[PDB]
Amino acid sequence: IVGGYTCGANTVPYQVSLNSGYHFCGGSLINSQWVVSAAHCYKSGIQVRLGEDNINVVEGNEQFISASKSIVHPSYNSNTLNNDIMLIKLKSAASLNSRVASISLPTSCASAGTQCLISGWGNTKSSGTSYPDVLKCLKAPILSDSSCKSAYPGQITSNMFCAGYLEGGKDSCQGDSGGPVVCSGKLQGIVSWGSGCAQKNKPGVYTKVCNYVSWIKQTIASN
Ligand SMILES: [Ca+2]
Repeated sequence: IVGGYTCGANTVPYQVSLNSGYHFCGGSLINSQWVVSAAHCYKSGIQVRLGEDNINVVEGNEQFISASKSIVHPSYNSNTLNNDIMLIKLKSAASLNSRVASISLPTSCASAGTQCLISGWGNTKSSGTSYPDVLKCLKAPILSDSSCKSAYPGQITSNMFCAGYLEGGKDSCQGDSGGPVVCSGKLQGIVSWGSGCAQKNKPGVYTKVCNYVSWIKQTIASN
């Protein structure tokens, strides 16, 4: 996250860190046994780390639970990042409390102008590299589909939305991938891609979670 703020320990209780010996992606806890992330975060040997603030220090609220199964969206295209969404099943259920909590799926798609909270442990610089140990937060609006298409001609599908600031300076970034975009207490987006980070006229592009609810629910019900 570039140009965000320190969230505060366990203020984003649905935020997960995906760990394969190191933090490589974010994710969202959507019930006691399932995590949603980006399909581009797929790898085998995932440990899900819940209740994290400082990902380098054991602070006492963590749950570390292995993934039993990963399910990449059947139509995920790694070239276009269309349908950039994956489900991860935990080997056992997370213990839910005020610091580890599921985020609701949306019943409606969020409109342009909706303010959202994006969170992650990604790079905090637009040029060069500085990875924070503690969770960073950013409040950002959803941009009009027309702004979004103007910024990224020929790359935005109906399964993507833009959020952020066309002036630049405030964005998600590498290592925020797979993390949440929450608007009015509902998971609306997954941190998917962008051209660099926090560049002028190049906002963040997010997987449009409202399009995937039936797929998420039917997948969870049978696995
Ligand atoms: Ca920790």
